[PDB]
Amino acid sequence: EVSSEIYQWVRDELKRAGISQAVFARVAFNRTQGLLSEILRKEEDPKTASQSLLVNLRAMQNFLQLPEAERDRIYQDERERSLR
DNA sequence: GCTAATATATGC
DNA sequence: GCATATATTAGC
Repeated sequence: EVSSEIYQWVRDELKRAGISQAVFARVAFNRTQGLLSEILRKEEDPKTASQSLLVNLRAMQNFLQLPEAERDRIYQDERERSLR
């Protein structure tokens, strides 16, 4: 259900949109920066990923399927709250 | 499994 | 140097 390229997709998205891990972790799968940093460092194959990790990856995958304009609008608003 | 704190790294 | 972002990891 989760693509083996999810990690590559997240990295490309962060660079594309120019956003922090904090913002993406919050809007994409409702978690914090450190958790995403670790998730990205380990790059655990979805095929052997734990239930909690799959939940997180699936949420990310789903978010990425949203229109680019909508993802960007979502990031812009979260960044404002984050700055606060 | 995670969040929150914090040592380091970044971009201006 | 200031304001943020990322890597680590102690404490729930």
